[PDB]
Formats: sequence, C-alpha cells, structure tokens
Amino acid sequence: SGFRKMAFPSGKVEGCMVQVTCGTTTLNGLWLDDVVYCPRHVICTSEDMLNPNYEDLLIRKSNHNFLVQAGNVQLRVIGHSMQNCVLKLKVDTANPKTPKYKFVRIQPGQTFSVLACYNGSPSGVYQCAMRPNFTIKGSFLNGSCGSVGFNIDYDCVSFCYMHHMELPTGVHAGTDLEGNFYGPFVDRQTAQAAGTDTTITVNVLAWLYAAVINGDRWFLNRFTTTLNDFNLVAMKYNYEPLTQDHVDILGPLSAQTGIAVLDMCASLKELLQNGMNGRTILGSALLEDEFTPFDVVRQCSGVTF
Amino acid sequence: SGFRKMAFPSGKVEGCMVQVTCGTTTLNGLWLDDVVYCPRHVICTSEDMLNPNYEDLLIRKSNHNFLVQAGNVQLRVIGHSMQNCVLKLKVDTANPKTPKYKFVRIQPGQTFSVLACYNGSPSGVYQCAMRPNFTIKGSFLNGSCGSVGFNIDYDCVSFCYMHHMELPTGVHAGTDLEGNFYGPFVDRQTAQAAGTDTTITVNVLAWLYAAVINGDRWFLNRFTTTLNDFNLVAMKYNYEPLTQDHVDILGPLSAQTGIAVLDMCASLKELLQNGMNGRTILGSALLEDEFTPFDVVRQCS
Ligand SMILES: O=C(Cn1ccnc1)NC[C@@]1(C(=O)Nc2cncc3ccccc23)CCOc2ccc(Cl)cc21
Ligand SMILES: O=C(Cn1ccnc1)NC[C@@]1(C(=O)Nc2cncc3ccccc23)CCOc2ccc(Cl)cc21
Repeated sequence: SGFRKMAFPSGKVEGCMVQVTCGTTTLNGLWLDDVVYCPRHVICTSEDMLNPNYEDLLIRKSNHNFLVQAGNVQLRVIGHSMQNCVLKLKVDTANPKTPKYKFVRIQPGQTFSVLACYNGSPSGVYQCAMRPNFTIKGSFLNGSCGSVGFNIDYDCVSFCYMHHMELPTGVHAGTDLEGNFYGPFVDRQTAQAAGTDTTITVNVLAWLYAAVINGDRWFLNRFTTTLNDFNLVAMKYNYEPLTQDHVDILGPLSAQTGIAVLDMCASLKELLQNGMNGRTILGSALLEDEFTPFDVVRQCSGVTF
Repeated sequence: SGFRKMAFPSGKVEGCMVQVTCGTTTLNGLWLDDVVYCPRHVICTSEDMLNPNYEDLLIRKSNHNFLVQAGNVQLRVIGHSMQNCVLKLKVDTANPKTPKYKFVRIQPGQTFSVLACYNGSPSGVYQCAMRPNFTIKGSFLNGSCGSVGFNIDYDCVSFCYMHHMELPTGVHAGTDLEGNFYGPFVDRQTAQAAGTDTTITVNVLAWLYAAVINGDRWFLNRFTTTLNDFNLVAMKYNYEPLTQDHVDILGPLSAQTGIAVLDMCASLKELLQNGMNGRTILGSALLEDEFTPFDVVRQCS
C-alpha cells in the first residue's frame, strides 16, 4: 500500500554527470560514449545572452577553452559542434559507465525523473511532468543548467530533457537531447512568459485509479458520462481534452478496479463542479496530475530496473 | 526557484541492493563490504510469523540455506549472525560498489529517501519522513522488505531505515541498520496498530519559510505568539508541540526571511483556523510536513 511521487533510480544517469566550464560559466554536461552534451549557452557572457549568435561565438572557441571534469579527472575535449540548443563536446575517452540509452522527445503530460546537479555532481532526484504549456515545475538553482530528465525502460535510459532556463514565474524550460526546446522558448535573455497552463486530465484519472487501488473510494459515484460531455465540462475548468487514446490507455486500470473510464470521468466532473468538501484523495486536497497511467501501473505492480 | 519533494540520488544505494532467499521467502538485502543486511523475518515460515523464536530458527539454519544474488551472480554466504531484528550474512566477496557509509538512527520528523526494491532490483526512489508515531507513509508492495531509507552527506551515505512490515492502516514500520525498530513495533504478525499520528510542526514552519523564500507571502500576518500559546493552539489540530530546540533550528530561516519564528508561528495558527480559502502554498492545498529545516536550506540555498 501507499502512493508516492516516485522517480526512477538515478544511478545509470549519475555515472554520466560531468562539470563543463567555459570561461566564467560552469554548468552540467551529460557524458555518453565519447560526447559530452550540455546547453549551448555555456559559451555566452551576460552581454552575449542578450542577443547571442551561437555560431559566431562557437567558431571563436577552441577545444582547450572547454574544461570538462568527470569526478576529479579532467577530460580532454578533441572536438566541438552544436546541434540546435545543445553543445556536443567530443572527448578523448568513452564513458565506461555509459548505460544503454536513447534520446526521446516526450509529449506534454508525460512524466520523467530529473537528476538535479551542480558542478557535475548529482544533488537530488525528483519526478515531474512536462506541463501542457511545455514548462516543468522543477526545483532548480543557479548552476543546475545541463541537469537532465529521463525515464527507464527495462535497462535502457531514455533521456528526454536537459535544463536550460528559469522563466520569471519560477517555472523551467529546456530541450530534448537533440537541443530542440520544449515550448515556444528561446535560449536568450529576453522577455519570455509561460503560457496559461492546463491540468493533465488523463493523469488525474490515472491518479484517481491509484486512489481506488489504495482504498480511497469516497469520490466514486453511480454515474457515467459521454466523452464529449466530459470534454465540454473539462474545457471549462482548464483541463486538457481527454481523447479516445487516453481512454484506451486507462483500459487496464479500468479493468483492475471495475470502474469504466467514463464512470471515473463522471467522478472527476463532480469533483470539479463541487470540490473535495474538506476531504482528501491519497493525502492530497488537490487533484494530482503528475502521474501517468503507466506510472500508476508501474508503482501499483512494482516494476524494477 | 521552485520547491519539490526531492530524494537523494540513489546510485550509491542501488549498487548495494541484493536479493536474499531463504526457503520460499525472497526479500532485499543491503550488501556493504562483506556483509549482507536484511530483515531477520526472512527465516520465518507460515507457522513462525505469529510468535517466532528467531534465535531458535537461526540456530537451525546453515550458510547454504541463504541464497544471496547480486545481479546475476550468486554470492557465497560464509557466516550468519543476528543483531536485534536484522540478519547479517557474511559473504565471501566485498561489494566493490560499497560507498562511504554510516548507520544512523533518526528521530521523528527527520526525512530520508527510500529506494524501493523487489527481488534485489531497485524500482523507485521517493522521499519520506519518520512520522511522530514512528511509522513511515511509504509505498511498498509484498517483496519490498529489506528496501532501505537513507540520506547523503557529500559522498557519504547514512543508512537510517530498513523496511520490515506494513501495518493494517497501510503505513510502514521498520528498523535502523542495527535492527532496532522505530516505534513500539515487533517483527511478529501479532495485532499491532500505529498510534494516532500528528503533524510535524517544525517541518510545516520550515516549509512556510521555503514558501516565503519562493515569493509566497499571502499567509503572513502582523501577529506574533508566545511559544506556549502556539503549542496550546497546535495540540488542538493534532500538531506536535514545538520545542525551544525547534525554534533554535528555525533561526537561520528566520534570519534569511526576516520573519521571527514566533511571527511565523502566528501565521501557522491563522492557517489552521481559516484553511487556505482556495489558495495554495508552493502548489499544495495542505500544509506540508515532510521537509525539515535542513531540507529547506539545502534545496533553497
Ligand atoms: O547559467 C547561466 C549563466 N549565469 C551565471 C550567473 N547568472 C547566470 N545562465 C542561465 C540563465 C537561467 O535562467 N538559468 C537558471 C536555471 N535554473 C534556475 C535558475 C535560477 C536562478 C537563476 C538562473 C537559473 C540565467 C538567466 O537568463 C537566462 C536566459 C536564458 C537562458 Cl537559456 C538561460 C538563462
Ligand atoms: O514476508 C512476509 C510473509 N511471510 C510468509 C512466510 N514468512 C513470512 N512477511 C512480511 C510482512 C509484511 O508486512 N510485509 C510487507 C511489507 N511491505 C508491504 C506489504 C504489502 C502487502 C503485504 C505485505 C507487506 C507480512 C505481513 O505480516 C508481517 C508481520 C511482521 C513483519 Cl516484520 C512482516 C510482515
């Protein structure tokens, strides 16, 4: 029993974290095989950040300008190239701790674990979700750039996020490992604002299923709803639309608990229109949307890595 | 900016997780140097869970009855001894991945990371607090026994908890790494109940300071309170008494934010009386008590 916000074990990623220094800026890099990946803004000064020409800044750099440190060992940079907003530093040594890995771009609503690092050293691991407005509500201080987001499938690490910046509201923006930003963000010191966020409906439903698996049934009701009536109500509360794909993905949880997805949707509709009325679900007074249906099945069935 | 429930990176502990089998029971063990630590109840059968005589059961066991598996390698058990409720299996190989470590017994309100494991394999990492009733609100299924709780100080792992059982309310009980249970629990299936739990007041105050550091000030008020008046109000909401030790520990956060501890105590009294009125504090509609003052300083600065 119990339901916690749980991250993947971070060991496979910790063995890849390195420190990247360029001039006065120090941030984190991901060392996989003979390449260190890091945010390209490591080459910027405070003036350069205002309006940077990264191709122009990078051409002026030499390999010896990038100081890469893996633990207490300095790695030798033998090449450098840029792929979108990520800098790739070719090093003379393949990381012996390189796990089986893939670079995957995730969709909003998908969750992943973040290994927050400072000076190439892992300091914490937390689970979060790619918000529908493409930001992540992370916990990051200055020096955390280059910290990565990942998932684990069997013994394979799928790297899905690299931290680049903090927006004025305290939310975070970053790229996939190919340097493509999530959301309409750019890596420049300029006015940028996160769009109005919405609730990840499929994830709230999955978390309501987790609550039922744990014995919390007070919110269940006798009613069902159509997918269109649920979406009409959901749109009014800034909830993401629920698609037939989401209904299908919730199939196993629906079969395990005996509560049809549209039956759970009618519970969610009442929760939105009436509130919790002083009650809680899994120790929360708010509807939690950072557990996907896969996270719920994985936690409630004990899948290992 | 931002405030998350954050666990320590689990890598140093993952390299210590092994699978321990004794008869038909399989659970997790912690392999440090040449010793595998695990709950002693791994030696129990169906007839031995109500009133086990562990000394009697262990004397009947031989080293070859304990099957220890580290990845796809079977370790050879060369000795066995019991220390309180933990079984120590001496093995013929020192764990090459043994980090710098210590065994530390924690106090209620203290937080730690849990690496939940099944069959010696890590499945997830989450953050916990030792509740004032000495239980932990974990997420554990059958087979998670032997999963450990820890903190990291620089490169040193402090092991503070080993999972032993789930109580009828779904909360969890276990021991330190010396086998001493936290709370009045025993490793028997005899009727056991967690005492009425209370809110870790010092941790709620620390989290209110984290909210102020992050720009959330709506709950602040112009009032202060005496320590005794705060405690008289706090007990009525099943909050733990706040001691002078707790006030002292909150000193650095008080200095950083400019809000005296008793001033923050009056904000907490107001929140308990009014509720949140549709507002949240750090994305939460409830007062969070699983961040210590040390966690807040570490995460924020
Ligand atoms: O690492 C540097 C260098 N640097 C040296 C001292 N100050 C900054 N700069 C990255 C920066 C950013 O936002 N990153 C940070 C990440 N996470 C949390 C943060 C908390 C506090 C302050 C910065 C944070 C600074 C602000 O301007 C921008 C704008 C765009 C981009 Cl892509 C990046 C940044
Ligand atoms: O593995 C054995 C079952 N066994 C058979 C044969 N020999 C032993 N026992 C562990 C047990 C316990 O509580 N563990 C579990 C831990 N975490 C989550 C759980 C979720 C579901 C079910 C069990 C859980 C079972 C219940 O009775 C007790 C009583 C005391 C103790 Cl210390 C241990 C246990």
